[PDB]
Amino acid sequence: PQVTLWQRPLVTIKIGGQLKEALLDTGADDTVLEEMSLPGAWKPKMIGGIGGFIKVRQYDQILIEICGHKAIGTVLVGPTPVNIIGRNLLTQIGCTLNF
Amino acid sequence: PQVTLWQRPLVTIKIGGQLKEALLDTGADDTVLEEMSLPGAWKPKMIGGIGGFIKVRQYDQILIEICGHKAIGTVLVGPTPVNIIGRNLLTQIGCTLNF
Ligand SMILES: CC[C@H](NC(=O)C[C@H](O)[C@H](CC(C)C)NC(=O)[C@@H](NC(=O)[C@H](Cc1cccc2ccccc12)NC(C)=O)C(C)C)C(=O)N[C@@H](Cc1cccc2ccccc12)C(N)=O
Repeated sequence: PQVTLWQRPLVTIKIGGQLKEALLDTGADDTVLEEMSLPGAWKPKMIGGIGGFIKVRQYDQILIEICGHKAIGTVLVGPTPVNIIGRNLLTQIGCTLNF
Repeated sequence: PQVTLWQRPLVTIKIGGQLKEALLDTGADDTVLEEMSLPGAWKPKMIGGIGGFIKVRQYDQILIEICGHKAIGTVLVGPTPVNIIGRNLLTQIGCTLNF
């Protein structure tokens, strides 16, 4: 689909058997999700934002269904205020910016 | 144009006589630019990011040319690491997201 921007661009995602709502974010180089129940071996990382830098756990090869479309990649779990779908998975679902 | 997201979606903007480069950010409700001399008066505002908050100066009715398209709107100035075009200006240039 085509999404206009009068409202935040939120989509329903399925990850780890759980259902969440997440923001399509062209300004995020990576994907970061609120703290959640995920299996496996993860590793520290820190990513910067507007209000400062935050501490996160990187999980690789994580399957995500975004707007019921499949993608496999790296997901970061941490204290973000919102679930964010970043460019690393937007390219995989073939998403483009158009004006 | 059609912007794919393999690299950051950067664009040339003209604001207050000066040329800068800014990020098209569907994850930002508002447009926040780096400190710069902006002709005028302003009301205070604070926005939230990934690292927490920030204190910024809000200017209204500022003309901006984004990739050659003109838009008039509210612009925030302050502590951001990158100039960001947020959804208040992305809807005025006709920008949509497609997948
Ligand atoms: C800027 C306004 C704000 N939006 C936002 O902050 C969301 C916006 O897409 C931001 C822009 C970024 C460019 C500042 N995207 C990101 O922060 C992403 N960072 C990167 O991609 C960085 C960039 C980055 C690159 C290089 C150096 C950096 C140094 C410091 C910081 C970032 C840096 N790379 C990394 C690896 O760390 C995260 C998702 C990985 C917004 O709309 N705020 C609202 C709503 C709101 C409230 C509270 C928390 C929010 C969290 C996210 C989105 C919206 C949020 C408001 N009214 O205050």
